[PDB]
Amino acid sequence: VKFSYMWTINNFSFCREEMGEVIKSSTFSSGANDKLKWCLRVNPKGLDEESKDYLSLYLLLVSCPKSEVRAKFKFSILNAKGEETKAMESQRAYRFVQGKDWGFKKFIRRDFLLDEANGLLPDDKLTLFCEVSVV
Amino acid sequence: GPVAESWCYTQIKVVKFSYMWTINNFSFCREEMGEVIKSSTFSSGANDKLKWCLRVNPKGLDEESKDYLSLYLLLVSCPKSEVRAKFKFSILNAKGEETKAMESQRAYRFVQGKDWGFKKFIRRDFLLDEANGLLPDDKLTLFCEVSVVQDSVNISGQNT
Amino acid sequence: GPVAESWCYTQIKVVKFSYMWTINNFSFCREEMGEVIKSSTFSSGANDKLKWCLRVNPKGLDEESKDYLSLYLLLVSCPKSEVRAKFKFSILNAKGEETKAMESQRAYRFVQGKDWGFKKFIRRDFLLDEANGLLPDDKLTLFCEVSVVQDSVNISGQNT
Amino acid sequence: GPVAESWCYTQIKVSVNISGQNT
Amino acid sequence: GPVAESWCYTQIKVVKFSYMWTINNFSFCREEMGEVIKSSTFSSGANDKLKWCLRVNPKGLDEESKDYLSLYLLLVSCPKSEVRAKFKFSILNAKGEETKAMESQRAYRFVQGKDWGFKKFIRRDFLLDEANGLLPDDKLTLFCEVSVVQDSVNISGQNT
Amino acid sequence: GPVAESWCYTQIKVSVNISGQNT
Amino acid sequence: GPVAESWCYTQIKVVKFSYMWTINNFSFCREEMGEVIKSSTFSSGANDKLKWCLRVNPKGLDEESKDYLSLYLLLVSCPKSEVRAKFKFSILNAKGEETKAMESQRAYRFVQGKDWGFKKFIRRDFLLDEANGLLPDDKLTLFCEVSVVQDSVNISGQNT
Amino acid sequence: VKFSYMWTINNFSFCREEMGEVIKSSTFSSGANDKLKWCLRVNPKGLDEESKDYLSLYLLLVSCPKSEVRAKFKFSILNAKGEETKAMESQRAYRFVQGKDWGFKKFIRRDFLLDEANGLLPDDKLTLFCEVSVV
Repeated sequence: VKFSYMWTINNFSFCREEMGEVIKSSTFSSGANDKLKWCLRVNPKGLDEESKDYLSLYLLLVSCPKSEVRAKFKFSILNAKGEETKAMESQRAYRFVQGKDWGFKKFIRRDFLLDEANGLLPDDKLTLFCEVSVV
Repeated sequence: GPVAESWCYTQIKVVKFSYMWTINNFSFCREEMGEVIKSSTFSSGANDKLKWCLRVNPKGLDEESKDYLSLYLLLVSCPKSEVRAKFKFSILNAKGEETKAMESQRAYRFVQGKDWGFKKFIRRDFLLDEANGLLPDDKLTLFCEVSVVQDSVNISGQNT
Repeated sequence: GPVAESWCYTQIKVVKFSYMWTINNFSFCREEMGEVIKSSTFSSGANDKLKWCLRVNPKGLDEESKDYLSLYLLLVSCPKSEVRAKFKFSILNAKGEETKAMESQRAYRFVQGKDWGFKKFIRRDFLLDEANGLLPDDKLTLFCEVSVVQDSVNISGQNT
Repeated sequence: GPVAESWCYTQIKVSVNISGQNT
Repeated sequence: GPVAESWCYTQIKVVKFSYMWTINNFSFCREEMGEVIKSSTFSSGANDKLKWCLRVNPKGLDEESKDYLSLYLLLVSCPKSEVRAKFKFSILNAKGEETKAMESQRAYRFVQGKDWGFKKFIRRDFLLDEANGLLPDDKLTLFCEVSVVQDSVNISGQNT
Repeated sequence: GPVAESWCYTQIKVSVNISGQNT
Repeated sequence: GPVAESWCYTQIKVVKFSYMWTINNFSFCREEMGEVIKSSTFSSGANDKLKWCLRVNPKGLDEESKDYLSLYLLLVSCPKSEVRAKFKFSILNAKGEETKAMESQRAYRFVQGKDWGFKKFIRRDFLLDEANGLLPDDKLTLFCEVSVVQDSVNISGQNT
Repeated sequence: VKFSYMWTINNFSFCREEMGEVIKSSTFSSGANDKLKWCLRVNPKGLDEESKDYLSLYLLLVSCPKSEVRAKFKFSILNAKGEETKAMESQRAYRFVQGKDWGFKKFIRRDFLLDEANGLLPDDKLTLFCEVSVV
């Protein structure tokens, strides 16, 4: 049950909004069972002031038939060349409930992302690759 | 970057206005501080219901400014409620390249009759000096570029 | 060299009148303190209903200015309620160059029968001395130019 | 030597204005 | 008492929703950190599309709120692009009086599926202590008041 | 004793929402 | 007072507009720095060609005015090129009388879309506290009295 | 040839302009010869910078049959009661030509005029009384 998701945000420097806002994604699934719907809820700004200067990336289970879903999610960012970079993996099998989000608040420094020498923001477009394994 | 069974493409639509605004015989500004030389309204082809103008005070707008040029941008007509935009002003030089370019980092909100600008735009003595040549033949040329951000749209394409 | 989708142009209209006023046998000033020698009214073709005149006091306007010849510009006829102008007085020496040319930094507001000029214009002793050459053949050749400013108009261009 | 569009030759007898005008 | 020829009245309309949410058998919260107990969606009869709900975490969001019961307000359904509201959460005691009432001074911008609330709403040990009386019969009663602000209109009643 | 317009009685067995809204 | 043979009664015509503005639930001003809440256009019966409006920023205009209410007067339309007027703003109390009334001694030139007002009109904490009674029932009533001066006219009556 | 002139300005506090301008009167004369025309010129603020806080007042000869005219002028202010107060004259017989202004720049302090206790500005109306005698 290895889901995958390559979601792209263009003209990202025009982030359009202030502190603590969300950029919701399209609900994605696999062909089977197609009854489990997930969406990446990214915040281009920090989610909290406790750890600001961060691209807090979350995974939310929007639709589910069962009471709970045990899933391991892994986010990553593609560079200009396109390999997997900043691959951050959640080690536990997190429990998911109807309308529940888990993810990495301290995902990546915004200052680290904003340098052009890193190549992590090519053509003002960022590509998030998320893999979800359901057990 | 492996193959994704599903992908998305969020498009935060942006539109760009480009404006040149020329004042001849600028030394004959003819009035004291607080005066405003309004500019003719300008827009793009789309949506063309949004009308912007440049408001410039040849002298300082505030008591702290005095010897300062202040350049503002005003939205005179809006079909929506509010419009968020980033504006960048730059005084063109005698040869023609952009000098003294100062931009607003935040996407400022805009309503009808609401203006945003830089009171501390350029030193007035810097502007009036002949050596740097920001006022060639008593002409002041301001180039203003406005980027208006729109709502995001997701196309939601699912792969094999 | 940026390219602007919309361009504007604001032109502030300035009209320049010039006047060369010579007074023969000036040393016979014929009167003491308080004398005003008026000049014949002058104007250009446009708009030809703005009539100005020059008014000089050869001795001086007031007791601070006994040794200071004072020259004044008087707007005798004007159609509008308010006229704004900037004046420059000068004196032509024996050769013909301008000498002691002093200008107005501000654009003063003029009205019917209002005078704005430099009371502290020129030393009397500097004028009468022959080695200075400012009084050739006893003829004081004053020379004035006034730039009157009008309200600006926006051309309001647009390109595509 | 600057030029003007209007003249005024005020002559004081030993005061009238000739007021010649350049055209 | 000054009589004015012209009057005006700018009325900003506030819509107030109120919510009483009781959770019986609270001590058997059945889950550790991270658990969210959603409430049934509630609304008032003002266009009946602004549906709100309350999300409580009986343990807390994170390690800074281990002993802090968080309580969030979530706007599930809304007609407009954004809604501006100010919310107040309180707890009822055995006598029914409000206790531990706290509110957000700002008017927060709400959107489709956005939660604005107090992570450090109440001490856990304060709540479970029986002498405090905040948990009568293992039932946690929460009171919520939401005031939605909308765009104002002008009446402008001209006076004789 | 404050009064509310909408109620919700969540019961946990030994979790369903009654939502006894005031009519 | 002996009887003069000739007299001249000069009338500098002045007109007076009075304005009362009421804002209900003012604490729900709903926006931060820079927000302008305009007022309905007001005028007198004669000549009814001069159209003004009030404008207030609840938080303030500039960094000097964080804790300062700012009230401004704006001439939204006028057929003449310029209008000179003196404006006086005041805030009524709970009992209804004037409080913290402060006025402008100088008459400012007004033009199409020009504002003149007091950025530091009243301290925000002074207004927001309950003891002074300056915000009764969350209502802020502003009384604006403006006086427009006109050109003088001489009747020139002659006696025996 | 003793003229007289009661030249009144109402709502004077709404003085309509800043320092350095003139409120011109209408031309006046006597029945005989009715050819010599005079007019007062009063500057509500100071005429010149050192005057500033001053109410300068002048007499101007607009129309004259002869070349040069000798005249003694005396200005005064009529108070709330109506008597002649702050009356000071020009002892010298001043000489007048076509469009010549003679008078007092230092005629009265603006601040001394502006007290309500003095009564020199009743009902925002000021009453200049000018008496000029031609010899």
